[PDB]
Amino acid sequence: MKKVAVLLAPGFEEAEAIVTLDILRRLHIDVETLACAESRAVVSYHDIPMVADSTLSERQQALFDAVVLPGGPQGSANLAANPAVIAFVARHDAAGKLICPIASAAARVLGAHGLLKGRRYVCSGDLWKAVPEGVYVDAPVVEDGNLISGKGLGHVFDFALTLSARLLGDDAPVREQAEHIYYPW
Amino acid sequence: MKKVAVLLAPGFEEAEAIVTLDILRRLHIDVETLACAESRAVVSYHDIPMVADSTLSERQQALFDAVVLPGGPQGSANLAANPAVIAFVARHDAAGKLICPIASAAARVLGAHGLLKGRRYVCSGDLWKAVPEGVYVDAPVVEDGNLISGKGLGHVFDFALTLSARLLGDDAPVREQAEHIYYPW
Ligand SMILES: [Zn+2]
Ligand SMILES: [Zn+2]
Repeated sequence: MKKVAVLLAPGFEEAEAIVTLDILRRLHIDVETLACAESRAVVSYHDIPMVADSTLSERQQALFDAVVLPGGPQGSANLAANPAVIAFVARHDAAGKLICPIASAAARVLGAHGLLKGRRYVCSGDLWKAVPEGVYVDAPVVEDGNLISGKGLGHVFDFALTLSARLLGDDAPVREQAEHIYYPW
Repeated sequence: MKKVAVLLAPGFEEAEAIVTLDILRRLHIDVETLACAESRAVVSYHDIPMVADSTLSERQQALFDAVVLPGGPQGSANLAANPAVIAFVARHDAAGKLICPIASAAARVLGAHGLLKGRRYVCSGDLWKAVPEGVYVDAPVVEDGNLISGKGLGHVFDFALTLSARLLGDDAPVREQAEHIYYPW
C-alpha cells in the first residue's frame, strides 16, 4: 500500500491540494498532509485554517512513494524558502519517488532551485520564462520520469487521476472512482 | 458586494466545499464558512480538520445572498438532522436567496424534509428515488428559481462558476476566472 505526502506551507492553494487529496483518499491510498511549519496549523491562500496530519520535521526521515507540491503564490514561495522542503524533495527525487508539483510549484519550488534537471514539466501562467533548466510543455499534465506536473487548478482531476493510476499501477480502480464522481476518465 | 454562506457539518465533502469556496473567493465574492453546532473546528469526510469562519448560532438574523450545502454521506445526514440548519435554509429560501446544494445534499437535506417545493434538482447516485416531492433532472447543474443544484464532485467547477455568474449577474468576470485557471466554461 502506497503513501503520499502532501506538503502544506503557509498560503498553499487549498483547492489543488484538497482535490488531489480527496481523490487519493477515495482510492484508499495512504495520504499524510505535512505542515511545513512549526505546528500542524496552516492557513491556505484563500484563508482556510486546516490541521495537517503531521509536521514535516516529524516525518523528515520517512520515504513516501509520492510527494505533492501544491501552488499558491505565497505557498510555493514559502516551500521554496524552506531548507527542510528542499531536502525532503531532493532525497525523494534521488530515490526515484514521484515528485508532483501543481500550478506554480514546478517553477517556484523546483525550477528556481535548479532541481528540474532538464525535465519536461508544466506550470501555471508564464512562470516558465524565468526557469532556465527545464522543458516547459503546455499540457494539462506532464510526466517525465518521476516528475508528474499539473498545469493548474482547472486540470486538478487529470493531475490527481494520473498520479493515482501511476501509484496503483491499475486504471480500473481509478476509473471506478472517476465514474462515482461523474468525471470522465 | 455579494455574500455566501457555506455550511460545514461533520463529514462535509471537503472537495465540493473547498472548490466552491475557492472559485467564489477568486471573484472577490464574500464567503463565510459556517459550522452548524457548537464548534468552529469541523472534520471533513476525508478527514481534514478545518476551522470555520463562524457558526450558524452567530448568524441567525444574517441574510446571505447564497447558501451552499455541500454533500458527504455524514455531512448531509448531519445537516438534515440539525434544526438550526433547517431554519437557516427555510428563511433564506422564503426570502428568495439562492439555495445551492451539491451531490447528496438536495436529496438528504431538502428532499428528505419535503423542502424542494416541486422544484427541478439534481443530486448524486440514485438518492432521488427516495425523494417524494421534487423533480429529478440528470444534468451537471440544474437551476430552478433560487435553487441551484450540482450533481457531484466531478461537476463542482460548473456548479461554482454558475453560482458565481448568477451572484454577479454577469458571465464575463466568471469566464475570465475560468480561463485563468484553465477550466473550459
Ligand atoms: Zn473528499
Ligand atoms: Zn483557493
